[PDB]
Amino acid sequence: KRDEALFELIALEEKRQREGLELIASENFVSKQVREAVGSVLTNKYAEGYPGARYYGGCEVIDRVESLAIERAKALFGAAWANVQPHSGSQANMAVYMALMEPGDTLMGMDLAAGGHLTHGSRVNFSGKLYKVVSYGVRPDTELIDLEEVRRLALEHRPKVIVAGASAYPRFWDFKAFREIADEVGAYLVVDMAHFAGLVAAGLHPNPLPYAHVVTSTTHKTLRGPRGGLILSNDPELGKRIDKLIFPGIQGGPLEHVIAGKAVAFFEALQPEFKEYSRLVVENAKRLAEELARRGYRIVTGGTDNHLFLVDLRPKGLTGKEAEERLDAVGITVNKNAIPFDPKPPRVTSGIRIGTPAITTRGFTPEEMPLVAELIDRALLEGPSEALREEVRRLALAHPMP
Amino acid sequence: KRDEALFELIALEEKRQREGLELIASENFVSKQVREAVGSVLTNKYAEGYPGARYYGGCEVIDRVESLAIERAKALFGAAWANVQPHSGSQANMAVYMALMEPGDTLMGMDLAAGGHLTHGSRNFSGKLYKVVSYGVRPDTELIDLEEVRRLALEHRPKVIVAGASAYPRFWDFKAFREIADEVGAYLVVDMAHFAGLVAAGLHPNPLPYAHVVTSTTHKTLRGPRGGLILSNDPELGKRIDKLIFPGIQGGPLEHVIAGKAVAFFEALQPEFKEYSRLVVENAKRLAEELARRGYRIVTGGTDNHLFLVDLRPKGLTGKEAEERLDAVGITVNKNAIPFDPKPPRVTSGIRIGTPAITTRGFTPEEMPLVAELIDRALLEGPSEALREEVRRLALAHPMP
Ligand SMILES: Nc1nc2c(c(=O)[nH]1)N(C=O)[C@@H](CNc1ccc(C(=O)N[C@@H](CCC(=O)O)C(=O)O)cc1)CN2
Repeated sequence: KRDEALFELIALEEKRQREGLELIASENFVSKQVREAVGSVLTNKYAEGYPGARYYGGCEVIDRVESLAIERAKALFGAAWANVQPHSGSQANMAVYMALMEPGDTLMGMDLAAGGHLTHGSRVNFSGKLYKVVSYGVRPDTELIDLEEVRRLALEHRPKVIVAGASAYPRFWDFKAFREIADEVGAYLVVDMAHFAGLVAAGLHPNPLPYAHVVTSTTHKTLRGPRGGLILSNDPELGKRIDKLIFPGIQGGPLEHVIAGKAVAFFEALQPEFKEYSRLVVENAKRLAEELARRGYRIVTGGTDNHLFLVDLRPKGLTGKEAEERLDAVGITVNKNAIPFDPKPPRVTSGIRIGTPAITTRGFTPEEMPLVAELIDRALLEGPSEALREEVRRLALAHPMP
Repeated sequence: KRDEALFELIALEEKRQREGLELIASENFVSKQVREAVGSVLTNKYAEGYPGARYYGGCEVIDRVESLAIERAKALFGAAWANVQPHSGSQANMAVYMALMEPGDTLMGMDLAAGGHLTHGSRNFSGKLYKVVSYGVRPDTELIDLEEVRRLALEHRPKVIVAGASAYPRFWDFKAFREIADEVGAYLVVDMAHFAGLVAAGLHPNPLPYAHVVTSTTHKTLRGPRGGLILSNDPELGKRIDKLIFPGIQGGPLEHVIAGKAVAFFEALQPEFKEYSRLVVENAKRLAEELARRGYRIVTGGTDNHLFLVDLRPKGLTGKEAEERLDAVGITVNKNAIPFDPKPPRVTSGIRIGTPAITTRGFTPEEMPLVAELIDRALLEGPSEALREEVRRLALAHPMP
């Protein structure tokens, strides 16, 4: 028997994805071939270990698949070593921390409201429960990272690991400076490029490989690959320790169907079309931010250098939660998001985050941003209305889906 | 532009799966509809949080998918709470350990050499964050000794005691384990990953009423997609573990895999699953008997579940040797230590064999004698082309899902 109820739901999610404007910065739309690989029979094989060194037999073919994913990741980012087994970006960070630190050590990361990820030291996350956390933020005036403040904290606290990279920071990172700061205190520099990995691959964002000791990332998000993790390093010696922490350290059998999909995504990222795609992602973000700014919205840092931006809704008397609900009601999906110095808890927040990777995959161009800006503005001021939902639906339907 | 190199490898893997006999106890072959769900667009959605309380908009449909998975799991296993977000069995155990213990606490679990799993105390995150005490089997019975388990518990006062393993061919007395746990004020955690499908089909004692928490994989005997699962009869304890899965140890859940889990639970709720599971056990018992008659010794003298352990000593072979010879002819098994093996762990004197996968391809008990003969010939005669072709043909005569 076919599970009709379940598949009817999947069809409903397909429709929702086609008929709305997905503006969540961490989402995107994977290609048909990525999905073909992820839905392959590769899930039927237990492949604990690494290529040429597995616990079970019958991995002769699987070894070529994983190896291909490894080599493509190295060539794409210019890394001497890679591990494509992490189940998620979260597991990638966990393995790295457990390999460089012992519980109780000091971890230095970006404050959450300022843009850091949960795995960068949040008290409700394993990162903040197992290690002592020292957080750095942004300046209250420009909302940018102040490198001297970072330096001062490092000298004072002497962390074992410093983490650069974020979930909601709209500007470039000076990796060279962060490494110098790390060297001054004998710390490891870990760069979590999850959000901007694709921009790095396309040459549109500084590359952390030469400066960080280790780089973690997701294969999904700007890289537009399957949902999973990835680790890179230019130090293969450090790479060997980390390999041991991924397995048998924190994971069991890897998801080889997903790793096959990672190989495909890397293949897609090496094609010239990916550079054009990535260039458009950025142009869309900047243009859309400018359009909202021209409508009276306050943009954190005043703009963006990447694929996302934050909107401080305080002057509008709206909480991020309220805005997310109103926009959602008319087919425009975003996420409530903390902004630097947010007086509200993460469940409410004082802003919303917007990103363009997903709509850019659907063919949206900078010239269409003024229209997307108008729709957002109306939904926040006039509230939801059936006529507004219908406008969004038609706009979205005028664009193909992979 | 299609990634031809990658897809060429996928085709070879399909061919390899069709043309061999998979006897690794932890393997299985999922249905096409489970694969259809996993290969769906649900992978595009970020859905952190739980149904009705997410950190992103647009989750209306996803919530219905995850709630369906949750409810079906509760109905299948008879549980009051469930969490379907764990990426794997290892993440499931990790979250439970972190919800019940603090680093430094004592964890008691079955020894790796005796059948326990890496996440049950291996000097693995389990053995790095916590103080471990292991229990094994008796050399004379080849079975767990509840009195040794009780002594160890009283002596070491563990905070958590784990029941379940990856290579134990007999039933577990969950009630006895719970008495032991209560006596020292410990939590009883049962990891049923291996035999979850048998539990779902009512062919194995259900641990839900006795354990405080139950973890499992969604693959293996449950024949679902690769992922993890947590169950319990205590919703309060459940709320605590939900917090450890997220935002504790994971980020975004794999909703396409969750949809795949919902499908598997649907399959397991149909009467045909009970028929399939009955045959799994019948094939394991029959295959063990046939190998015994051919001069191999079965640890514990048989099995109560889907797997059994083969003592190769009577034929002067090591587990490493047998693994290679079988692998050379398309038969995959894995080496396993026997109780108090006279050989080191990298070598061993036995192998583990499981029937879930071949039962899924339609093998029946009347065919086990033939599978037994092929295994025996490969071990005695060694690999050859003629033997490889016999295996190939027999496999091709049994279609995949
Ligand atoms: N800057 C930033 N933005 C982000 C993330 C992040 O990690 N950092 N996210 C990462 O994916 C998403 C939001 N996820 C989050 C989930 C939980 C909590 C949190 O601290 N929860 C607490 C308290 C909640 C309350 O009551 O206010 C808890 O669960 O106890 C924060 C962010 C999207 N945007």
